[PDB]
Amino acid sequence: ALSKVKLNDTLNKDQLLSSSKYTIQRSTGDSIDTPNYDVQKHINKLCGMLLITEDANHKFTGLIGMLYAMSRLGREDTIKILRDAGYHVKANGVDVTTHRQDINGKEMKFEVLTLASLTTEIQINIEIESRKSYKKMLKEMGEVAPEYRHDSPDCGMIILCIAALVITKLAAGDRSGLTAVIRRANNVLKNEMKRYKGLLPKDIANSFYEVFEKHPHFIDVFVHFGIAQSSTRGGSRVEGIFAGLFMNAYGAGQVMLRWGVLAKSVKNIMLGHASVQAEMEQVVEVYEYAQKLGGEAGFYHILNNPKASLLSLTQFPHFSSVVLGNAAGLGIMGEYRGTPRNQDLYDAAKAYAEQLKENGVINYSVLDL
Amino acid sequence: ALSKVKLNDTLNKDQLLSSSKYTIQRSTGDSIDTPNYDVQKHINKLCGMLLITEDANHKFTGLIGMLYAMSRLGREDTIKILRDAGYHVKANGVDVTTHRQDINGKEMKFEVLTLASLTTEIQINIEIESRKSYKKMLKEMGEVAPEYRHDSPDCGMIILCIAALVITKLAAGDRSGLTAVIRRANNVLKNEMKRYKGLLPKDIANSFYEVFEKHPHFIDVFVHFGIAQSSTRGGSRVEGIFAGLFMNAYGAGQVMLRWGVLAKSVKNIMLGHASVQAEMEQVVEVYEYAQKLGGEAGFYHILNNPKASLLSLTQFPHFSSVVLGNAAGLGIMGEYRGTPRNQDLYDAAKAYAEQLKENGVINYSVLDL
Amino acid sequence: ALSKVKLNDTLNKDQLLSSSKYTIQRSTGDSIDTPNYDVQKHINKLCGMLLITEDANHKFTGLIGMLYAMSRLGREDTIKILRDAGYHVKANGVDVTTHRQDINGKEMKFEVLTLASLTTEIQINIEIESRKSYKKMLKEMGEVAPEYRHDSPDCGMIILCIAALVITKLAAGDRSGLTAVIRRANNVLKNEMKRYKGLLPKDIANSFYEVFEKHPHFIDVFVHFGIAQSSTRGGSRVEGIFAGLFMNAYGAGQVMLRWGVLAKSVKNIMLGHASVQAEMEQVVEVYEYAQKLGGEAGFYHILNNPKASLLSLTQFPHFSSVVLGNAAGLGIMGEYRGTPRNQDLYDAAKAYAEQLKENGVINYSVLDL
Amino acid sequence: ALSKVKLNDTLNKDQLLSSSKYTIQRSTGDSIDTPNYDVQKHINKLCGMLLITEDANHKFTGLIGMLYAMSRLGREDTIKILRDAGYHVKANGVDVTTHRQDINGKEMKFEVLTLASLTTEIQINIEIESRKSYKKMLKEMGEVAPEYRHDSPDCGMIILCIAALVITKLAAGDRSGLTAVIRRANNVLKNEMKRYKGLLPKDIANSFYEVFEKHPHFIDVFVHFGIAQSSTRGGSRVEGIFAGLFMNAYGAGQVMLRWGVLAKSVKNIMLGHASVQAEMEQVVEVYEYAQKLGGEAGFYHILNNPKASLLSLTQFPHFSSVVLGNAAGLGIMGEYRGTPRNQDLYDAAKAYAEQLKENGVINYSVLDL
RNA sequence: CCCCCCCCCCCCCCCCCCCCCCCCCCCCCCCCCCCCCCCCCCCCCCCCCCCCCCCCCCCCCCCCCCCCCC
RNA sequence: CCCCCCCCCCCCCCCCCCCCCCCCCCCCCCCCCCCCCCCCCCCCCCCCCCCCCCCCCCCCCCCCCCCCCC
Repeated sequence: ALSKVKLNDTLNKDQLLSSSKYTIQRSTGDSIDTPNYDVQKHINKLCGMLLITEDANHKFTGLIGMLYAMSRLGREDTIKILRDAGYHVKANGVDVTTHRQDINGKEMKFEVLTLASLTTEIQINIEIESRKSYKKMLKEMGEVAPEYRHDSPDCGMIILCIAALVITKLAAGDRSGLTAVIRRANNVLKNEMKRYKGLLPKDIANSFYEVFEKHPHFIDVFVHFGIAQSSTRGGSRVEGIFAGLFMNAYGAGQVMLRWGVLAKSVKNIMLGHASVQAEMEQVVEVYEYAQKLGGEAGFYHILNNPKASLLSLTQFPHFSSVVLGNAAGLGIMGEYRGTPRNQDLYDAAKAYAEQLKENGVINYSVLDL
Repeated sequence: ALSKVKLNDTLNKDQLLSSSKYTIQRSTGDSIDTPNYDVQKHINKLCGMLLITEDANHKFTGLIGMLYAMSRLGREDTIKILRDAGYHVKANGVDVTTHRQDINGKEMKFEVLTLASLTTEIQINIEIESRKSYKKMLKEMGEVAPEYRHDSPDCGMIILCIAALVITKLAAGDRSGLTAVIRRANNVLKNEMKRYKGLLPKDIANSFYEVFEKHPHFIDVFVHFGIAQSSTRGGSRVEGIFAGLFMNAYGAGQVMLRWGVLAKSVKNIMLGHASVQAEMEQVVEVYEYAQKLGGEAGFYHILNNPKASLLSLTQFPHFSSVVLGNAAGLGIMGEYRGTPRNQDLYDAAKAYAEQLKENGVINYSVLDL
Repeated sequence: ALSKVKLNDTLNKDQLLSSSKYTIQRSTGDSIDTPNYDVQKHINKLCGMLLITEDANHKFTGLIGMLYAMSRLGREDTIKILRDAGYHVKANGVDVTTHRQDINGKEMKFEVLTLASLTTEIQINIEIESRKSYKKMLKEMGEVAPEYRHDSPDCGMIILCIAALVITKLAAGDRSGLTAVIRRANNVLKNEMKRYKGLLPKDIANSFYEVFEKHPHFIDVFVHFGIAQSSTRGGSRVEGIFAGLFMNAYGAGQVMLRWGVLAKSVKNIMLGHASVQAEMEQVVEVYEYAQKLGGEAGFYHILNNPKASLLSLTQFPHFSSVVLGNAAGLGIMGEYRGTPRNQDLYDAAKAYAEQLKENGVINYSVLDL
Repeated sequence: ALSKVKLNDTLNKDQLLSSSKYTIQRSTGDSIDTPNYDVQKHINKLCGMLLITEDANHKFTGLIGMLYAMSRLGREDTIKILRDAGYHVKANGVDVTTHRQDINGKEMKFEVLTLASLTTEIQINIEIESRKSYKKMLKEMGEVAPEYRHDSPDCGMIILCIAALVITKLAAGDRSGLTAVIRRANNVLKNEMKRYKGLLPKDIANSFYEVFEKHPHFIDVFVHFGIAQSSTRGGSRVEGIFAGLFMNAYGAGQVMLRWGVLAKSVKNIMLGHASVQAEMEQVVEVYEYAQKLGGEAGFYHILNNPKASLLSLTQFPHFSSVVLGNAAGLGIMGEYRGTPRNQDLYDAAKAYAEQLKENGVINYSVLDL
């Protein structure tokens, strides 16, 4: 029977990758600092001092946000995440200590952290800039409120909201989503961009881009922190904003699956073409694979999971071209920089999707009605 | 088959969030006072003294109501709630002690509580104001009744009724439901607003708004206290009022689901439009998700649960516009400040819902009858 | 039942027009000459003399061709045709006689016809021109053949072939099909355009246009002559050419019916639009009417039959626009000067018909396959 | 319903042509000789004298064969045929008479016919040539047999066999089938081409071509004579040869119908193409029309019947191209000078028909087997 | 990003039952005859036949993926 | 009372055909036998029986219809 001349390549590749009986273990290189719940207050203080500092220097904001996320997770869970990701990690204990230095010819008390990645001078200078900006702004408006201070419990979570936007745009492969990050961080968080002098979305976004590029394990740590944070029973409104912006990253890098479901929903006719119907077997194969994967598959491209390539639909040029055409016809493709590889099917689907709005729907009374 | 080109994104996101294998643990900052059953009588006395004090100062009423709720729960359950919500809490023991001070040049006996959040001066001044207001009102009417006193066992529960109204309106994101809270606290509790001189709904509502804004864990504590209180076998009539006002908050922030069920019930025709039928698959997805969640989902938006965004229907502009139009046509939309994002479907549904009252119903004898 | 809210207007109009119990009888004005079988040879001689005359004057060729057709029909059938068409006719007997005149100072014998419409001078001058052209061409090539002479039995039928082309293009309402007539008379009849010096398609076509414009009863006579000629058991090859060119006129003025059948055959999707399906009832009404009429309906527009307007499809703007779009997309519309009255449906159908050639066909596996 | 958007143009045209209520009547011009059964022996004698005359002059053989056919039919049936064909005929009586002339200075008795088309000198000279050729051949071989004489009763029927071959090739429109006529008259009738000195196929074929070109009514007369001859109960072997060669002309000019039936029989796949299936409705229309016509339709193109154009299949370019391709692939198209108007379908069908011989047949186990 | 409206609940009437009535009552041990069963003939098998025998390595192309908005 | 609007229609391209091909061809009479058919016994019926039988007139009331608008 010709019906059994078939090969389930996607499922077989998945079974090969999921049934490996040997494991690799990478070496991060530089030692990882693992803060615990103890220093969460101090890291939040540092984030607040960065936020209240106008004309601020955000060169180290990405690392400080990563430290805050790791302190929220806790040392045990951070270590367990790093092992489960397949890393050899030098767990570095983080504890708070005092440092005494004379600036302006006056003895001064600073409370800093033992971070191998972040030197004492940097934290001291962050405090100095924050203090003098606070002095100037207190002079210019008289009395402060808990709104204008580093002691707010959500100062770190605003920085992590910026990180969540960066994560949403990470799947583009470079810093091309920086403009989108800035635009969305101006739409969202506009009250904060009033309230905090140093909340500069572009600088923080660039810092997080840099830290994610240099340390790929921080992407894994941040994704699992975002999943753990989104699994809480509740929280403040800033944590709700972070959860909403983080789940905006679900399915990033897999827009074609959603647009294919959309093209099925609007019932585009060019799904009835000969070549599309030729590829439909493996297309349904891919969709069933995505469903069997389920929730974990939504962050494959952000995490650079090796099995991300199994979810691709560009390996079916005709179906992909029809899907892109339908997306462009419905007016939702935007600046999507993926290009069709069957221009004719793309144009036909685009035209039909455009007439799907002036000419509402097409019946199929043809053929017996 | 084109029927298997589908993705269950809502369910996959829920499974991802519910199957997390790492947890975060937040730090509240300031220490939490955890009163036990021992001081419930004293906290109720404090609430009664606040209530019988005319021209009262309600700056601290929200914290005192929170303390009363936590004392009703007990220290064990309050601590367990705070852990289950994912908080690091400094459990502060609350016990009663005496303080002696000379006011009016006379030695005076006061019995106060060891609360870190509430200083002794504040409790002393509350007692002073209550005592002199009691003296003045006793002078002006001769003899008091158990109706006019702080020893009533429901004085704290009236304050918690005001808190329940504030909770009902918390999902609006700000203090825009203050007018509704005042109106409902005048409709309900009018006998009390006679009986208690200091029962000022606006001041207590503002105090509870402030305490819920500053301490997001108090929202969790109060919601679980309200659920535990509503699980009792019975109580007084004020506790019944509190239970009725608290379950008025169930489903807050999710009005569109109820209005969609309503639009299905009145059988609005614009549910048969092309785009609405395109979105119906994911709409049924969302409704099945809400049902699988069940009872716990009714307080997701009040608690700022991260999975609250999964219940949204505004991600389907056509269905949402039809639902808003049907609600506006039936005359129940009120001042709902959500706006349609398909004006045409909104207007069509509104018009049909309006003719659903003069022109009772429409048969579908068209097509074969 | 809403299914019986229907009116069969086309069929009712046809029954009203076909069941009239009173008749009109028009008056042609000028007397009609009715030649019989006797003078068929002489009229064919006259046509041959016109054909062999180079640089000829074809002012009277249309009338002579009409006389030849009427002589082929016979006087009885010509009279019966004129009565059945509803005309009052002065039947004029045509017989041959001799006329003697002196040209070049020499007595000369001419044999002419008693035609009221055609004077003796005209026939004499036709003979003179033919004779001297024959003399010149005999001088220039030495000896003639039966190919180069007026005695050929098909000289009149060539002129009637030109008349048949003019009839094919008569439905345009004016002399706009003259170029098409000339082009087709050059493609066909090229051997004759060699063989006959005076076979000028444009002059003969203009003469036939003039005679059909002045005498509308000659259109009826010629159409019924063409039907009678095409009902013969056989004939020469020129008669076969005439029959082929005459049946090319069948269905002239009713191209939209054929193009609608074509759009049904290529299964254009825009036949499934809402408005097209609204009009489909009356469209099927018109097609059933055309079929009930049958063969006689193919010459309604040429004859200016009053019931020609009942076969129109432009009374359904959406279906007509779809049909024109399908015709233009398939590349067969040419210079058809009818214009769509629904531009959107026209463009949509044109686009789909164009993709019907690169993208062969579209299956309807959508909806359950 | 879209299924009733249809027009039966072929059948409607046939009904229009078959239901004409007026008739034309052509004039042959020159008078028709109508021999009766009386002079059949003399006309057969003339044909035999032409046949036994070596190096003969066949300028008049076509007319003599026509006279023999008309004498076999009889005067009554010849006249009735000419009327039924729609001709005005001057019936000329043919009778035998004697003419006396002195050749070689000697009185000589000749018995000739009163034929207006054939002068006495021609018959006399035919007899002279036959007599002297007979004398020379009798001298050269001594004694004659009934094989070598003009008195054989089939001498006229051999000439009519040559006429039958010419009729088979008449549908080509010119004298392009002359080579085929000569080849078939050499294959058949080779014993006669031994036996008769003047049986020159090319000269007789040219004479019959000429007479059929000049007198189109002789084609009708000969076709009906051949039908009447083929309706006899029996005859000689030469009459059987004539019947076989005459029914070889049945269906001449309609090869595409037979080749389409053939392409259906060999089950060519390109009959499943989209455009072919578009045209299949009108193709089946044409085939049903041909079957309804039946036997009379086999001589439409030979007789130049006006309804011959209704049997054409070239009005369906795709089906015609597939049919020509299948014919060329099977190796039976020969020098058929009709050309495809869809080269692609022609080539595809030709290729499949070629692989129909090395690769016997193709099953359709594809799709469920 | 999400969200945004309105809304305490309840309210009536109401005991139920009520009579009459013990049940049973007759007749009737069961069985009973005749009959042992079996009975013949018959070892089974018997031939022919080892099996195998050809041809044949397989492979060979192209291809990172992603990119929108929220 | 009813009615009340708008609206001529048409418009393109296109003669058709074209090849090959006589048919047939062998063998063959059929039949063949046997056979008359029938054959017996037998009349049928047979009794009893007239049928019917009573009671019974039927009916009984009320009630014109209609009414608007168009």
